[PDB]
Amino acid sequence: ITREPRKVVLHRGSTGLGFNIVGGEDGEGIFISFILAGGPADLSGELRKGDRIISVNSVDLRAASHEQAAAALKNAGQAVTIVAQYRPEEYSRQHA
Amino acid sequence: ITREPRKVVLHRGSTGLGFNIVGGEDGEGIFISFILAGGPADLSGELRKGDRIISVNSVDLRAASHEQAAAALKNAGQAVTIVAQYRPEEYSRQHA
Amino acid sequence: ITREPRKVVLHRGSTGLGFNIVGGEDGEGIFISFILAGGPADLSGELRKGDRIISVNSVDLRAASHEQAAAALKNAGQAVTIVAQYRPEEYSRQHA
Amino acid sequence: ITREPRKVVLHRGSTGLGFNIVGGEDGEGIFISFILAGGPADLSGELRKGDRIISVNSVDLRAASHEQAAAALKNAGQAVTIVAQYRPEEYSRQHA
Amino acid sequence: ITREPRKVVLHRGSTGLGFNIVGGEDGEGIFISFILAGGPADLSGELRKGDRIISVNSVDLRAASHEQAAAALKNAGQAVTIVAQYRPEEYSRQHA
Amino acid sequence: ITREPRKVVLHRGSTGLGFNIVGGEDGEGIFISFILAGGPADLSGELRKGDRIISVNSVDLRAASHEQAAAALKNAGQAVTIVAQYRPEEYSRQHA
Repeated sequence: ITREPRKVVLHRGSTGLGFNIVGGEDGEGIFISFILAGGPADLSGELRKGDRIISVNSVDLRAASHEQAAAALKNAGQAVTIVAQYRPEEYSRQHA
Repeated sequence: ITREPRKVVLHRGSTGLGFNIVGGEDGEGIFISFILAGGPADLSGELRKGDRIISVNSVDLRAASHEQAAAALKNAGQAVTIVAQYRPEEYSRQHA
Repeated sequence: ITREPRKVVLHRGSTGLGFNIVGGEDGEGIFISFILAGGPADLSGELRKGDRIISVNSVDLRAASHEQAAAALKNAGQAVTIVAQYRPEEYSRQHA
Repeated sequence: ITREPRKVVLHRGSTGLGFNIVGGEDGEGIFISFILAGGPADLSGELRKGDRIISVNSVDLRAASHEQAAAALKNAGQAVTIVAQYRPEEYSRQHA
Repeated sequence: ITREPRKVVLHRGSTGLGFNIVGGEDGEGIFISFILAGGPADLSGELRKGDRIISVNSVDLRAASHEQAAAALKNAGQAVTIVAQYRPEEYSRQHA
Repeated sequence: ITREPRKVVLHRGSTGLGFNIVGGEDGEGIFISFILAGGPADLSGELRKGDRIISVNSVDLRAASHEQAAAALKNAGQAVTIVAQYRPEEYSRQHA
Protein backbone atom coordinates (compact mmCIF):
# COMPACT_ATOMS: atom_id res chain seq x y z
CA ILE A 1 0.00 0.00 0.00
CA THR A 2 3.00 2.22 0.79
CA ARG A 3 4.31 4.21 -2.18
CA GLU A 4 7.75 4.34 -0.58
CA PRO A 5 10.34 1.85 -1.87
CA ARG A 6 10.41 -1.42 0.03
CA LYS A 7 13.21 -3.92 0.37
CA VAL A 8 11.98 -7.50 -0.06
CA VAL A 9 14.26 -10.50 0.29
CA LEU A 10 13.14 -13.64 -1.51
CA HIS A 11 14.83 -17.01 -1.22
CA ARG A 12 14.83 -19.59 -3.99
CA GLY A 13 16.01 -23.17 -4.37
CA SER A 14 15.32 -23.13 -8.11
CA THR A 15 15.29 -20.39 -10.78
CA GLY A 16 11.77 -19.20 -10.02
CA LEU A 17 10.98 -16.21 -7.83
CA GLY A 18 7.22 -16.53 -8.07
CA PHE A 19 6.24 -13.54 -10.23
CA ASN A 20 5.99 -12.38 -13.83
CA ILE A 21 7.50 -9.13 -15.14
CA VAL A 22 6.55 -6.79 -17.98
CA GLY A 23 7.87 -3.47 -19.28
CA GLY A 24 11.46 -2.59 -20.06
CA GLU A 25 10.39 -1.73 -23.61
CA ASP A 26 11.38 1.97 -23.70
CA GLY A 27 12.54 3.02 -20.23
CA GLU A 28 9.12 2.97 -18.59
CA GLY A 29 10.37 0.59 -15.91
CA ILE A 30 9.97 -3.09 -15.03
CA PHE A 31 6.70 -4.12 -13.31
CA ILE A 32 5.29 -7.26 -11.72
CA SER A 33 2.23 -8.20 -13.75
CA PHE A 34 1.26 -11.25 -11.69
CA ILE A 35 2.23 -13.35 -8.70
CA LEU A 36 2.22 -17.19 -8.85
CA ALA A 37 0.62 -19.07 -5.94
CA GLY A 38 2.96 -20.92 -3.62
CA GLY A 39 6.13 -19.39 -5.02
CA PRO A 40 8.64 -17.25 -3.06
CA ALA A 41 6.94 -13.96 -4.03
CA ASP A 42 3.54 -15.23 -2.93
CA LEU A 43 4.91 -16.66 0.32
CA SER A 44 6.63 -13.37 1.32
CA GLY A 45 3.36 -11.49 0.90
CA GLU A 46 5.02 -8.16 0.13
CA LEU A 47 5.28 -8.12 -3.65
CA ARG A 48 2.15 -7.53 -5.71
CA LYS A 49 0.81 -6.77 -9.17
CA GLY A 50 1.55 -3.13 -9.96
CA ASP A 51 4.88 -3.10 -8.15
CA ARG A 52 7.73 -1.59 -10.05
CA ILE A 53 11.17 -3.07 -9.54
CA ILE A 54 13.65 -0.31 -8.75
CA SER A 55 16.56 -2.75 -8.29
CA VAL A 56 17.54 -6.39 -7.79
CA ASN A 57 20.72 -6.82 -5.73
CA SER A 58 21.98 -3.23 -6.24
CA VAL A 59 21.57 -3.50 -10.03
CA ASP A 60 19.46 -0.49 -11.01
CA LEU A 61 16.51 -1.54 -13.17
CA ARG A 62 14.68 1.81 -13.34
CA ALA A 63 15.59 2.45 -16.97
CA ALA A 64 16.57 -1.13 -17.71
CA SER A 65 15.48 -3.14 -20.72
CA HIS A 66 13.47 -6.33 -20.31
CA GLU A 67 16.59 -8.29 -21.32
CA GLN A 68 18.61 -6.69 -18.50
CA ALA A 69 15.89 -7.21 -15.93
CA ALA A 70 15.88 -10.87 -16.93
CA ALA A 71 19.67 -11.17 -16.60
CA ALA A 72 19.69 -9.45 -13.19
CA LEU A 73 17.05 -11.84 -11.85
CA LYS A 74 18.81 -14.85 -13.42
CA ASN A 75 22.08 -14.08 -11.61
CA ALA A 76 20.68 -12.84 -8.29
CA GLY A 77 21.70 -16.10 -6.62
CA GLN A 78 19.52 -17.70 -3.98
CA ALA A 79 18.90 -14.61 -1.83
CA VAL A 80 17.33 -11.98 -4.03
CA THR A 81 16.98 -8.46 -2.69
CA ILE A 82 14.28 -6.58 -4.52
CA VAL A 83 13.47 -2.93 -3.97
CA ALA A 84 9.96 -2.49 -5.23
CA GLN A 85 7.73 0.57 -5.29
CA TYR A 86 3.98 0.14 -5.54
CA ARG A 87 2.71 2.30 -8.39
CA PRO A 88 -0.49 0.88 -9.95
CA GLU A 89 -1.60 4.08 -11.73
CA GLU A 90 1.55 4.01 -13.83
CA TYR A 91 1.25 0.26 -14.42
CA SER A 92 -2.27 0.79 -15.75
CA ARG A 93 -1.37 3.96 -17.61
CA GLN A 94 1.41 2.04 -19.36
CA HIS A 95 0.28 -1.59 -19.69
CA ALA A 96 -3.39 -2.14 -18.91
CA ILE B 1 12.65 -22.70 -36.03
CA THR B 2 9.36 -23.74 -37.67
CA ARG B 3 6.88 -20.89 -38.15
CA GLU B 4 4.01 -23.38 -38.07
CA PRO B 5 2.10 -23.68 -34.78
CA ARG B 6 3.46 -26.33 -32.45
CA LYS B 7 1.72 -28.19 -29.67
CA VAL B 8 3.86 -28.40 -26.53
CA VAL B 9 2.77 -30.25 -23.42
CA LEU B 10 4.37 -29.12 -20.18
CA HIS B 11 3.91 -30.83 -16.84
CA ARG B 12 4.10 -29.01 -13.52
CA GLY B 13 4.03 -30.01 -9.87
CA SER B 14 3.83 -26.37 -8.75
CA THR B 15 2.42 -23.18 -10.33
CA GLY B 16 5.47 -22.47 -12.45
CA LEU B 17 5.77 -23.40 -16.11
CA GLY B 18 9.29 -22.11 -16.57
CA PHE B 19 8.80 -19.02 -18.75
CA ASN B 20 7.88 -15.35 -18.61
CA ILE B 21 5.19 -13.72 -20.78
CA VAL B 22 4.72 -10.20 -22.13
CA GLY B 23 2.18 -8.53 -24.41
CA GLY B 24 -1.58 -8.68 -24.15
CA GLU B 25 -1.64 -4.88 -23.93
CA ASP B 26 -3.72 -4.09 -27.05
CA GLY B 27 -4.35 -7.32 -28.96
CA GLU B 28 -0.81 -7.77 -30.24
CA GLY B 29 -0.64 -11.25 -28.73
CA ILE B 30 1.06 -12.93 -25.77
CA PHE B 31 4.78 -13.78 -26.16
CA ILE B 32 7.41 -15.65 -24.17
CA SER B 33 10.09 -13.11 -23.27
CA PHE B 34 12.38 -15.52 -21.43
CA ILE B 35 12.79 -19.12 -20.35
CA LEU B 36 13.94 -20.04 -16.80
CA ALA B 37 16.65 -22.71 -16.46
CA GLY B 38 15.57 -26.05 -15.06
CA GLY B 39 11.86 -25.33 -15.27
CA PRO B 40 9.30 -27.31 -17.35
CA ALA B 41 9.65 -25.00 -20.38
CA ASP B 42 13.43 -25.29 -20.36
CA LEU B 43 13.32 -29.07 -19.89
CA SER B 44 10.94 -29.61 -22.85
CA GLY B 45 13.28 -27.71 -25.13
CA GLU B 46 10.55 -26.61 -27.54
CA LEU B 47 9.46 -23.23 -26.20
CA ARG B 48 11.73 -20.23 -26.71
CA LYS B 49 11.97 -16.45 -26.49
CA GLY B 50 9.98 -14.97 -29.36
CA ASP B 51 7.29 -17.63 -29.29
CA ARG B 52 3.77 -16.37 -29.37
CA ILE B 53 1.15 -18.31 -27.45
CA ILE B 54 -1.82 -19.03 -29.69
CA SER B 55 -3.66 -21.02 -26.98
CA VAL B 56 -3.32 -22.77 -23.63
CA ASN B 57 -5.68 -25.74 -23.24
CA SER B 58 -8.07 -24.69 -26.06
CA VAL B 59 -8.44 -21.19 -24.59
CA ASP B 60 -7.63 -18.81 -27.45
CA LEU B 61 -5.06 -16.22 -26.39
CA ARG B 62 -4.44 -14.59 -29.79
CA ALA B 63 -6.28 -11.38 -28.91
CA ALA B 64 -6.24 -11.99 -25.16
CA SER B 65 -5.28 -9.46 -22.53
CA HIS B 66 -2.34 -10.10 -20.21
CA GLU B 67 -4.84 -10.67 -17.38
CA GLN B 68 -6.59 -13.43 -19.38
CA ALA B 69 -3.34 -15.07 -20.41
CA ALA B 70 -2.43 -15.17 -16.72
CA ALA B 71 -5.76 -16.71 -15.73
CA ALA B 72 -5.56 -19.35 -18.48
CA LEU B 73 -2.08 -20.41 -17.35
CA LYS B 74 -3.14 -20.35 -13.68
CA ASN B 75 -5.99 -22.80 -14.29
CA ALA B 76 -4.35 -25.05 -16.89
CA GLY B 77 -3.92 -27.77 -14.27
CA GLN B 78 -0.82 -29.95 -14.21
CA ALA B 79 -0.73 -30.87 -17.92
CA VAL B 80 -0.57 -27.66 -19.89
CA THR B 81 -1.04 -27.81 -23.64
CA ILE B 82 0.47 -24.80 -25.31
CA VAL B 83 0.21 -24.05 -29.00
CA ALA B 84 3.05 -21.70 -29.74
CA GLN B 85 4.16 -20.11 -33.00
CA TYR B 86 7.70 -18.84 -33.35
CA ARG B 87 7.58 -15.27 -34.61
CA PRO B 88 10.63 -13.24 -33.47
CA GLU B 89 10.28 -10.41 -36.01
CA GLU B 90 6.92 -9.48 -34.52
CA TYR B 91 8.23 -9.88 -30.97
CA SER B 92 11.03 -7.43 -31.76
CA ARG B 93 8.80 -5.15 -33.80
CA GLN B 94 6.44 -4.94 -30.83
CA HIS B 95 8.53 -5.29 -27.66
CA ALA B 96 12.27 -5.02 -28.24
CA ILE C 1 -19.99 -30.26 -5.18
CA THR C 2 -20.95 -33.78 -6.33
CA ARG C 3 -21.45 -36.26 -3.50
CA GLU C 4 -20.58 -39.12 -5.85
CA PRO C 5 -17.03 -40.50 -5.62
CA ARG C 6 -14.58 -38.83 -7.97
CA LYS C 7 -11.33 -40.14 -9.36
CA VAL C 8 -8.56 -37.54 -9.20
CA VAL C 9 -5.08 -38.16 -10.55
CA LEU C 10 -2.31 -36.07 -9.03
CA HIS C 11 1.27 -36.02 -10.25
CA ARG C 12 4.22 -35.30 -7.99
CA GLY C 13 7.95 -34.82 -8.47
CA SER C 14 8.55 -34.80 -4.70
CA THR C 15 6.77 -36.40 -1.72
CA GLY C 16 4.12 -33.70 -1.41
CA LEU C 17 0.64 -33.99 -2.85
CA GLY C 18 -0.53 -30.56 -1.76
CA PHE C 19 -3.04 -31.35 1.01
CA ASN C 20 -3.29 -32.20 4.70
CA ILE C 21 -5.24 -35.17 6.09
CA VAL C 22 -6.99 -35.80 9.40
CA GLY C 23 -9.07 -38.65 10.82
CA GLY C 24 -8.23 -42.32 10.84
CA GLU C 25 -8.55 -42.31 14.63
CA ASP C 26 -11.40 -44.83 15.04
CA GLY C 27 -12.70 -45.79 11.60
CA GLU C 28 -14.43 -42.50 10.85
CA GLY C 29 -12.48 -42.13 7.62
CA ILE C 30 -9.61 -40.01 6.31
CA PHE C 31 -10.43 -36.40 5.30
CA ILE C 32 -8.61 -33.53 3.64
CA SER C 33 -8.50 -30.71 6.18
CA PHE C 34 -6.70 -28.19 3.98
CA ILE C 35 -5.19 -27.66 0.56
CA LEU C 36 -1.76 -25.98 0.11
CA ALA C 37 -1.45 -23.28 -2.58
CA GLY C 38 0.55 -24.18 -5.66
CA GLY C 39 0.81 -27.87 -4.85
CA PRO C 40 -0.55 -30.73 -7.01
CA ALA C 41 -3.90 -30.84 -5.16
CA ASP C 42 -4.41 -27.10 -5.58
CA LEU C 43 -3.39 -27.18 -9.25
CA SER C 44 -5.85 -29.99 -10.11
CA GLY C 45 -8.71 -28.01 -8.63
CA GLU C 46 -10.81 -31.07 -7.78
CA LEU C 47 -9.82 -31.90 -4.22
CA ARG C 48 -11.09 -29.70 -1.40
CA LYS C 49 -11.45 -29.39 2.37
CA GLY C 50 -14.18 -31.78 3.49
CA ASP C 51 -13.31 -34.45 0.96
CA ARG C 52 -13.04 -37.94 2.31
CA ILE C 53 -10.49 -40.24 0.76
CA ILE C 54 -12.12 -43.53 -0.18
CA SER C 55 -8.92 -44.95 -1.71
CA VAL C 56 -5.43 -44.13 -2.97
CA ASN C 57 -4.27 -46.43 -5.79
CA SER C 58 -6.82 -49.21 -5.06
CA VAL C 59 -5.83 -49.31 -1.38
CA ASP C 60 -9.09 -48.93 0.55
CA LEU C 61 -8.81 -46.19 3.17
CA ARG C 62 -12.46 -46.09 4.30
CA ALA C 63 -11.78 -47.73 7.65
CA ALA C 64 -8.04 -47.13 7.57
CA SER C 65 -5.98 -45.74 10.41
CA HIS C 66 -4.06 -42.48 10.01
CA GLU C 67 -0.83 -44.52 9.92
CA GLN C 68 -2.13 -46.59 6.97
CA ALA C 69 -3.38 -43.56 5.09
CA ALA C 70 0.10 -42.08 5.48
CA ALA C 71 1.79 -45.25 4.21
CA ALA C 72 -0.55 -45.50 1.20
CA LEU C 73 0.18 -41.90 0.19
CA LYS C 74 3.92 -42.37 0.80
CA ASN C 75 4.11 -45.32 -1.61
CA ALA C 76 1.64 -44.12 -4.26
CA GLY C 77 4.53 -43.32 -6.60
CA GLN C 78 4.43 -40.28 -8.85
CA ALA C 79 0.92 -40.78 -10.28
CA VAL C 80 -1.49 -40.89 -7.39
CA THR C 81 -5.06 -41.93 -8.05
CA ILE C 82 -7.36 -40.66 -5.35
CA VAL C 83 -11.04 -41.48 -5.12
CA ALA C 84 -12.53 -38.76 -2.99
CA GLN C 85 -16.11 -38.15 -1.91
CA TYR C 86 -17.18 -34.70 -0.82
CA ARG C 87 -18.90 -34.96 2.55
CA PRO C 88 -18.54 -31.75 4.61
CA GLU C 89 -21.38 -32.46 7.07
CA GLU C 90 -19.55 -35.53 8.31
CA TYR C 91 -16.21 -33.70 8.36
CA SER C 92 -17.76 -31.03 10.58
CA ARG C 93 -19.75 -33.52 12.63
CA GLN C 94 -16.51 -35.39 13.33
CA HIS C 95 -13.68 -32.84 13.36
CA ALA C 96 -14.85 -29.23 13.42
CA ILE D 1 13.91 -36.93 22.75
CA THR D 2 13.91 -33.82 24.96
CA ARG D 3 10.52 -32.97 26.46
CA GLU D 4 11.54 -29.31 26.71
CA PRO D 5 10.25 -26.98 23.97
CA ARG D 6 12.57 -26.66 21.00
CA LYS D 7 12.83 -23.87 18.48
CA VAL D 8 13.11 -25.19 14.92
CA VAL D 9 13.54 -22.92 11.92
CA LEU D 10 12.39 -24.34 8.60
CA HIS D 11 12.91 -22.66 5.25
CA ARG D 12 10.58 -23.12 2.31
CA GLY D 13 10.54 -22.06 -1.33
CA SER D 14 6.97 -23.32 -1.79
CA THR D 15 3.97 -23.72 0.56
CA GLY D 16 5.08 -27.07 1.96
CA LEU D 17 6.91 -27.48 5.24
CA GLY D 18 7.30 -31.24 5.02
CA PHE D 19 4.90 -32.50 7.71
CA ASN D 20 1.25 -33.30 8.36
CA ILE D 21 -0.73 -31.97 11.35
CA VAL D 22 -3.69 -33.32 13.30
CA GLY D 23 -5.64 -32.17 16.35
CA GLY D 24 -7.07 -28.74 17.00
CA GLU D 25 -10.51 -30.33 17.39
CA ASP D 26 -11.27 -29.33 21.00
CA GLY D 27 -8.21 -27.63 22.49
CA GLU D 28 -6.08 -30.76 22.78
CA GLY D 29 -3.31 -29.14 20.76
CA ILE D 30 -1.86 -29.44 17.25
CA PHE D 31 0.47 -32.42 16.59
CA ILE D 32 2.68 -33.60 13.75
CA SER D 33 1.30 -36.95 12.63
CA PHE D 34 3.90 -37.63 9.94
CA ILE D 35 6.98 -36.23 8.25
CA LEU D 36 7.38 -36.30 4.43
CA ALA D 37 10.74 -37.45 3.03
CA GLY D 38 12.92 -34.80 1.44
CA GLY D 39 10.85 -31.87 2.66
CA PRO D 40 12.08 -29.06 4.97
CA ALA D 41 10.92 -30.85 8.14
CA ASP D 42 12.69 -34.07 7.15
CA LEU D 43 15.87 -32.22 6.15
CA SER D 44 16.11 -30.33 9.48
CA GLY D 45 15.93 -33.60 11.39
CA GLU D 46 14.45 -32.04 14.53
CA LEU D 47 10.70 -32.37 14.03
CA ARG D 48 9.08 -35.78 14.43
CA LYS D 49 5.79 -37.63 14.74
CA GLY D 50 4.39 -36.97 18.20
CA ASP D 51 5.64 -33.41 18.38
CA ARG D 52 3.14 -30.86 19.51
CA ILE D 53 3.33 -27.40 18.01
CA ILE D 54 3.33 -24.80 20.76
CA SER D 55 3.69 -21.88 18.32
CA VAL D 56 4.55 -20.88 14.76
CA ASN D 57 6.14 -17.43 14.50
CA SER D 58 4.94 -16.22 17.95
CA VAL D 59 1.34 -17.21 17.17
CA ASP D 60 0.26 -19.42 20.07
CA LEU D 61 -1.25 -22.68 18.83
CA ARG D 62 -1.62 -24.47 22.19
CA ALA D 63 -5.40 -24.12 22.28
CA ALA D 64 -5.76 -23.31 18.60
CA SER D 65 -8.25 -24.88 16.23
CA HIS D 66 -7.08 -26.84 13.19
CA GLU D 67 -8.26 -23.93 11.00
CA GLN D 68 -6.05 -21.48 12.92
CA ALA D 69 -3.04 -23.78 12.86
CA ALA D 70 -3.49 -23.98 9.09
CA ALA D 71 -3.71 -20.19 8.72
CA ALA D 72 -0.62 -19.63 10.89
CA LEU D 73 1.43 -22.06 8.80
CA LYS D 74 0.06 -20.59 5.55
CA ASN D 75 1.23 -17.07 6.46
CA ALA D 76 4.51 -17.93 8.20
CA GLY D 77 6.45 -16.70 5.17
CA GLN D 78 9.60 -18.46 4.02
CA ALA D 79 11.35 -18.71 7.41
CA VAL D 80 9.06 -20.57 9.75
CA THR D 81 9.92 -20.67 13.43
CA ILE D 82 8.27 -23.59 15.13
CA VAL D 83 8.41 -24.27 18.84
CA ALA D 84 7.65 -27.93 19.22
CA GLN D 85 7.48 -30.11 22.31
CA TYR D 86 7.87 -33.85 21.98
CA ARG D 87 4.97 -35.53 23.77
CA PRO D 88 4.12 -38.95 22.24
CA GLU D 89 2.09 -40.28 25.20
CA GLU D 90 -0.43 -37.50 24.73
CA TYR D 91 -0.42 -37.92 20.95
CA SER D 92 -1.27 -41.60 21.40
CA ARG D 93 -3.68 -40.96 24.25
CA GLN D 94 -5.54 -38.51 22.02
CA HIS D 95 -5.16 -39.72 18.41
CA ALA D 96 -3.76 -43.22 18.10
CA ILE E 1 16.21 -57.83 -7.26
CA THR E 2 15.74 -58.99 -10.86
CA ARG E 3 18.94 -59.08 -12.91
CA GLU E 4 16.92 -58.62 -16.10
CA PRO E 5 16.79 -55.09 -17.55
CA ARG E 6 13.89 -53.01 -16.30
CA LYS E 7 12.23 -50.03 -17.90
CA VAL E 8 11.59 -47.23 -15.40
CA VAL E 9 9.83 -44.02 -16.32
CA LEU E 10 10.60 -41.02 -14.13
CA HIS E 11 8.86 -37.67 -14.37
CA ARG E 12 10.52 -34.40 -13.44
CA GLY E 13 9.42 -30.78 -13.15
CA SER E 14 13.01 -29.61 -12.63
CA THR E 15 16.42 -30.93 -13.74
CA GLY E 16 16.74 -33.47 -10.94
CA LEU E 17 15.90 -37.13 -11.31
CA GLY E 18 16.65 -38.08 -7.72
CA PHE E 19 19.85 -40.14 -8.04
CA ASN E 20 23.62 -39.82 -8.35
CA ILE E 21 25.70 -41.56 -11.03
CA VAL E 22 29.29 -42.79 -11.13
CA GLY E 23 31.41 -44.66 -13.68
CA GLY E 24 31.82 -43.87 -17.34
CA GLU E 25 35.58 -43.60 -16.79
CA ASP E 26 36.77 -46.38 -19.13
CA GLY E 27 33.74 -48.21 -20.52
CA GLU E 28 32.80 -50.00 -17.30
CA GLY E 29 29.29 -48.56 -17.46
CA ILE E 30 27.27 -45.90 -15.64
CA PHE E 31 25.89 -46.83 -12.19
CA ILE E 32 23.58 -45.25 -9.63
CA SER E 33 25.65 -44.73 -6.50
CA PHE E 34 22.86 -43.26 -4.37
CA ILE E 35 19.20 -42.28 -4.37
CA LEU E 36 18.01 -38.95 -2.89
CA ALA E 37 14.95 -39.03 -0.61
CA GLY E 38 11.76 -37.54 -1.99
CA GLY E 39 13.04 -37.20 -5.53
CA PRO E 40 11.54 -38.91 -8.63
CA ALA E 41 13.87 -41.93 -8.36
CA ASP E 42 13.01 -42.46 -4.70
CA LEU E 43 9.27 -42.02 -5.33
CA SER E 44 9.20 -44.62 -8.15
CA GLY E 45 10.81 -47.19 -5.88
CA GLU E 46 12.39 -49.17 -8.73
CA LEU E 47 15.84 -47.65 -9.08
CA ARG E 48 18.48 -48.44 -6.47
CA LYS E 49 22.17 -48.21 -5.62
CA GLY E 50 24.03 -50.76 -7.74
CA ASP E 51 21.80 -50.33 -10.77
CA ARG E 52 23.59 -49.89 -14.03
CA ILE E 53 22.01 -47.63 -16.62
CA ILE E 54 21.81 -49.43 -19.95
CA SER E 55 20.03 -46.52 -21.68
CA VAL E 56 18.15 -43.26 -21.15
CA ASN E 57 15.55 -42.58 -23.86
CA SER E 58 17.05 -45.02 -26.43
CA VAL E 59 20.52 -43.46 -26.05
CA ASP E 60 22.84 -46.38 -25.29
CA LEU E 61 24.97 -45.67 -22.22
CA ARG E 62 26.61 -49.11 -21.84
CA ALA E 63 30.02 -47.93 -23.02
CA ALA E 64 29.28 -44.24 -22.56
CA SER E 65 31.55 -41.75 -20.85
CA HIS E 66 30.40 -39.88 -17.75
CA GLU E 67 30.12 -36.73 -19.90
CA GLN E 68 27.73 -38.49 -22.31
CA ALA E 69 25.64 -39.99 -19.53
CA ALA E 70 25.29 -36.47 -18.13
CA ALA E 71 24.24 -35.03 -21.50
CA ALA E 72 21.69 -37.81 -22.09
CA LEU E 73 20.08 -37.20 -18.70
CA LYS E 74 20.17 -33.41 -19.20
CA ASN E 75 18.21 -33.64 -22.46
CA ALA E 76 15.82 -36.47 -21.56
CA GLY E 77 12.98 -33.97 -21.20
CA GLN E 78 10.36 -34.38 -18.50
CA ALA E 79 9.56 -38.07 -19.07
CA VAL E 80 12.77 -40.02 -18.69
CA THR E 81 12.82 -43.66 -19.70
CA ILE E 82 15.63 -45.50 -18.00
CA VAL E 83 16.52 -49.10 -18.64
CA ALA E 84 18.44 -50.21 -15.61
CA GLN E 85 19.95 -53.58 -14.74
CA TYR E 86 20.68 -54.42 -11.13
CA ARG E 87 24.27 -55.61 -10.86
CA PRO E 88 25.77 -54.90 -7.41
CA GLU E 89 28.71 -57.32 -7.67
CA GLU E 90 30.09 -55.36 -10.60
CA TYR E 91 29.37 -52.03 -8.89
CA SER E 92 31.40 -53.20 -5.88
CA ARG E 93 34.05 -54.87 -7.99
CA GLN E 94 34.52 -51.59 -9.86
CA HIS E 95 33.76 -48.75 -7.42
CA ALA E 96 33.47 -49.86 -3.81
CA ILE F 1 39.35 -20.10 -11.08
CA THR F 2 41.06 -19.72 -7.69
CA ARG F 3 42.92 -22.82 -6.52
CA GLU F 4 42.48 -21.73 -2.90
CA PRO F 5 39.67 -23.41 -0.94
CA ARG F 6 36.36 -21.58 -1.11
CA LYS F 7 33.46 -21.67 1.29
CA VAL F 8 30.13 -21.96 -0.52
CA VAL F 9 26.80 -21.97 1.29
CA LEU F 10 23.93 -23.64 -0.54
CA HIS F 11 20.33 -23.62 0.63
CA ARG F 12 17.88 -26.39 -0.16
CA GLY F 13 14.18 -26.98 0.39
CA SER F 14 14.44 -30.59 -0.81
CA THR F 15 17.25 -33.19 -0.78
CA GLY F 16 18.93 -31.92 -3.93
CA LEU F 17 21.93 -29.61 -3.94
CA GLY F 18 22.19 -29.30 -7.70
CA PHE F 19 25.37 -31.27 -8.50
CA ASN F 20 26.67 -34.78 -9.07
CA ILE F 21 29.70 -36.26 -7.27
CA VAL F 22 32.25 -38.90 -8.24
CA GLY F 23 35.37 -40.34 -6.61
CA GLY F 24 35.73 -41.62 -3.08
CA GLU F 25 36.85 -44.97 -4.48
CA ASP F 26 40.36 -45.16 -2.96
CA GLY F 27 41.10 -41.88 -1.17
CA GLU F 28 41.52 -39.77 -4.30
CA GLY F 29 38.89 -37.32 -3.07
CA ILE F 30 35.28 -36.44 -3.91
CA PHE F 31 34.71 -34.27 -7.02
CA ILE F 32 31.77 -32.54 -8.66
CA SER F 33 31.36 -34.12 -12.09
CA PHE F 34 28.43 -31.98 -13.22
CA ILE F 35 26.11 -29.18 -12.18
CA LEU F 36 22.33 -29.37 -12.79
CA ALA F 37 20.61 -26.28 -14.25
CA GLY F 38 18.35 -24.34 -11.92
CA GLY F 39 19.43 -26.16 -8.78
CA PRO F 40 21.10 -24.56 -5.71
CA ALA F 41 24.64 -25.24 -7.01
CA ASP F 42 23.87 -23.68 -10.38
CA LEU F 43 22.14 -20.67 -8.80
CA SER F 44 25.09 -19.90 -6.48
CA GLY F 45 27.45 -19.82 -9.44
CA GLU F 46 30.52 -20.78 -7.40
CA LEU F 47 30.65 -24.56 -7.67
CA ARG F 48 31.77 -26.14 -10.94
CA LYS F 49 32.84 -29.37 -12.62
CA GLY F 50 36.35 -30.21 -11.43
CA ASP F 51 35.82 -28.90 -7.93
CA ARG F 52 36.94 -31.17 -5.17
CA ILE F 53 34.94 -31.17 -1.96
CA ILE F 54 37.27 -30.71 1.00
CA SER F 55 34.40 -30.70 3.54
CA VAL F 56 30.64 -30.40 4.00
CA ASN F 57 29.66 -28.82 7.33
CA SER F 58 33.04 -29.46 9.05
CA VAL F 59 32.96 -33.15 8.08
CA ASP F 60 36.28 -33.79 6.34
CA LEU F 61 35.76 -35.52 2.99
CA ARG F 62 39.36 -35.39 1.70
CA ALA F 63 39.98 -39.10 2.18
CA ALA F 64 36.31 -40.02 2.48
CA SER F 65 34.60 -42.86 0.68
CA HIS F 66 31.73 -42.20 -1.72
CA GLU F 67 29.35 -43.67 0.88
CA GLN F 68 30.54 -41.15 3.50
CA ALA F 69 30.35 -38.22 1.12
CA ALA F 70 26.77 -39.25 0.41
CA ALA F 71 25.89 -39.48 4.11
CA ALA F 72 27.47 -36.08 4.88
CA LEU F 73 25.46 -34.41 2.11
CA LYS F 74 22.28 -36.24 3.15
CA ASN F 75 22.48 -34.91 6.72
CA ALA F 76 23.81 -31.41 6.00
CA GLY F 77 20.38 -29.95 6.73
CA GLN F 78 19.04 -27.04 4.72
CA ALA F 79 22.12 -24.79 4.90
CA VAL F 80 25.02 -26.71 3.45
CA THR F 81 28.50 -25.29 3.85
CA ILE F 82 30.84 -26.69 1.25
CA VAL F 83 34.54 -25.99 1.09
CA ALA F 84 35.55 -26.73 -2.45
CA GLN F 85 38.91 -26.44 -4.17
CA TYR F 86 39.07 -26.15 -7.94
CA ARG F 87 41.49 -28.76 -9.25
CA PRO F 88 40.62 -29.87 -12.81
CA GLU F 89 44.01 -31.43 -13.65
CA GLU F 90 43.54 -33.96 -10.88
CA TYR F 91 39.89 -34.54 -11.83
CA SER F 92 41.00 -35.35 -15.38
CA ARG F 93 44.05 -37.28 -14.27
CA GLN F 94 41.80 -39.44 -12.09
CA HIS F 95 38.39 -39.64 -13.80
CA ALA F 96 38.37 -38.35 -17.36
